[PDB]
Amino acid sequence: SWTWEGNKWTWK
Repeated sequence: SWTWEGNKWTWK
C-alpha cells in the first residue's frame, strides 16, 4: 500500500 513519507507517498 501507498503510505505517506513526510512529503511524498511510498509503496510497502
